[PDB]
Amino acid sequence: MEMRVLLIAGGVSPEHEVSLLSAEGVLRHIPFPTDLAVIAQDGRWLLGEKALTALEAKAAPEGEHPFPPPLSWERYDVVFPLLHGRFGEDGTVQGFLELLGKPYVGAGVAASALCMDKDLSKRVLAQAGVPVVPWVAVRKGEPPVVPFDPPFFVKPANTGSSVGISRVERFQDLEAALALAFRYDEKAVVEKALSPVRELEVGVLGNVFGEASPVGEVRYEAPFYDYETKYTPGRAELLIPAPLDPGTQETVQELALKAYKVLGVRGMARVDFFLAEGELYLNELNTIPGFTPTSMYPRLFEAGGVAYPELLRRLVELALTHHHHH
Amino acid sequence: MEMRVLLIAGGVSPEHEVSLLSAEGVLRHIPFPTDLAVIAQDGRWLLGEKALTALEAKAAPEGEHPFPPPLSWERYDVVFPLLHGRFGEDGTVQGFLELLGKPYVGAGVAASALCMDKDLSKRVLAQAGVPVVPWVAVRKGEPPVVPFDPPFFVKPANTGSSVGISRVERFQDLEAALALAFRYDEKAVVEKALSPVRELEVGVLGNVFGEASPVGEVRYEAPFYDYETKYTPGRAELLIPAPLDPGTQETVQELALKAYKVLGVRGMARVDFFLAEGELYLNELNTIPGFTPTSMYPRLFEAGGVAYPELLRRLVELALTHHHH
Ligand SMILES: Nc1ncnc2c1ncn2[C@@H]1O[C@H](COP(=O)(O)OP(=O)(O)OP(=O)(O)O)[C@@H](O)[C@H]1O
Ligand SMILES: Nc1ncnc2c1ncn2[C@@H]1O[C@H](COP(=O)(O)OP(=O)(O)OP(=O)(O)O)[C@@H](O)[C@H]1O
Ligand SMILES: [Cs+]
Ligand SMILES: [Cs+]
Ligand SMILES: [Cs+]
Ligand SMILES: [Cs+]
Ligand SMILES: [Mg+2]
Ligand SMILES: [Mg+2]
Ligand SMILES: [Mg+2]
Ligand SMILES: [Mg+2]
Repeated sequence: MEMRVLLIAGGVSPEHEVSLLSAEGVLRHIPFPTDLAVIAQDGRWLLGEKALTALEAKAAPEGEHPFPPPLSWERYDVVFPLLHGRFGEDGTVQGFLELLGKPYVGAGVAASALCMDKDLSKRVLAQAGVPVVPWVAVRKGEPPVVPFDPPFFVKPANTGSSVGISRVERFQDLEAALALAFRYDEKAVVEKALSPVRELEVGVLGNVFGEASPVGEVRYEAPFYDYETKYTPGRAELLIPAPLDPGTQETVQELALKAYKVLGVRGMARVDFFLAEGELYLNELNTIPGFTPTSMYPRLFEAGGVAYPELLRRLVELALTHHHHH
Repeated sequence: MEMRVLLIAGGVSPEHEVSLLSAEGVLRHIPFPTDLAVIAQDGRWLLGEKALTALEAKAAPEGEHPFPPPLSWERYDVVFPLLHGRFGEDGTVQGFLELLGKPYVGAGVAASALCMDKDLSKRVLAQAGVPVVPWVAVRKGEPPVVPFDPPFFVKPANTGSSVGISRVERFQDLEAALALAFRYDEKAVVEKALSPVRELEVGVLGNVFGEASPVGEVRYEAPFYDYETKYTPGRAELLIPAPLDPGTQETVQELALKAYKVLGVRGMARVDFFLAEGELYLNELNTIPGFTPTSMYPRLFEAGGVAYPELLRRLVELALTHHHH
């Protein structure tokens, strides 16, 4: 096999360990020769055996090479940026790879930045006619103006793995929840809490003609789908396909493929939905979904007849068929 | 306090020559020690004296160092990216500076990529309640669907300096206008042409919560505010403050700062407006406006009491206020 892929995992985001968990899942199944590069939590890079060493530790606090790393970029045909969250999924790493001229897996700069921002993405989706949960954006220092009644969900505008997210019951608790989210981002969203709710997720694969995976449902007993529930094995109940009627599942896939085109995503995406009182709401769209043992995106496509190595192979091919079209 | 600025100009976008003119304006008024780095049209970088030599030539087709350049970044305290257009104003260069850790003038990755897309910005601004011109997006290869009557304006979605823009009077001319636009971007926008139209411009300075300049109005005798009109001296008149009705100036400034806040722009932006039949429309936000001799952003704030050196001082200063957060 002549194809050579550079996998980049880790990062300075709070999802650093999740990224390393995703690297292990991709390295186990990718059918091409693949080297790993790890971004440590201090921003410095680890290469070669030191990157594989940090992968066994499932955490990399300190690195060796400051950015830009002395990496032989001409060795690799495709770069796989497996960096969840800030400085990896928000367009920053994508912009660096665009200047290197390398083909890379996943969405481009604008689509990565647009989808990581829980406020700007909802504005675009609401403008295209996609149903979303009522919300408002709160900037740091600016007092909150919430035109709907609690319960709320307070999130950092650019977050992942449910980090910094709080379920708020009384308006008294809003200022403390906003202060937690402001630890992770200068901007936060306050969303109306759907109670009760079912959580549905669909994977999308493709550049121009994206195709949807079967609809899956996630169930749990924690207050919400939080960090511990997402990544502790066995804590989350992953139901594929979702025990819904076919009509709702078809509508979920229709909405996912539409949001995929509206937001300009290419490569891949996991689209999360809320089902409450028969009404569908698009929650978010993740351009670099997790590939951890408890993650949903790889399982969603295996049920659809696309095995784990076939999914990763099509991700790498899509990065090349997009690059050739300039 | 020590302050050494690295100025980056040139670039691979069609506005390459315009960027070098902006660098000459910035270097003539910036109050800090400032080195120049030139990105040639081939993507390779020119450093030091070769960057100054290419500045005198007003064009740099070929460069020396492939990306990333062997630049001594540690020598500089703020990076001033002055690259108009794609690969400079659209978040790509900003992402490299973020990973670099050096503070930089202007909008971040998200705000740059959003303002540089004439379709994405209009989607966000229309949802936020900002009035915008009726528009539609066309992808290269897809057949267009323009649900409104001509005249149109056809634009590359990522264009600047009126490059690739056509005024379309007949439907039989749409195909040629799209083929022209698709030379510069894989996505194009088709907008309902306002005729007649007055053009208003207002500058913003600040991080997210901006400070608005006086409103200025551009006059010209060309068919539209095209490339030759934008950069040939004397072809464009700037009337400050714009001859506007009571409260109309305030409304323009309110919309400018509102779009600035929604999109979360940092540093600066020039916000362009259309005035047609008493109605206001938001045209675009340019995060890296021109600093060329005929550009309006320094003149808008000069009329507001912020001189050219003070304007550049606050821009460098705002880059550190965000970085120190
Ligand atoms: N409006 C809401 N109503 C009910 N529950 C919500 C709402 N918003 C968020 N939640 C709960 O909080 C969890 C996290 O929400 P969200 O998907 O925004 O977090 P995230 O970190 O972006 O997720 P991911 O890890 O997929 O990126 C959801 O799985 C859901 O269970
Ligand atoms: N919808 C419209 N109706 C009427 N005139 C228009 C319209 N769109 C563009 N124009 C004319 O074309 C010119 C350029 O439009 P636009 O500002 O979109 O180009 P640009 O390349 O973004 O300009 P800049 O150099 O400010 O970036 C405008 O100044 C205006 O004169
Ligand atoms: Cs996201
Ligand atoms: Cs809203
Ligand atoms: Cs713009
Ligand atoms: Cs539209
Ligand atoms: Mg998410
Ligand atoms: Mg989620
Ligand atoms: Mg512009
Ligand atoms: Mg303009």
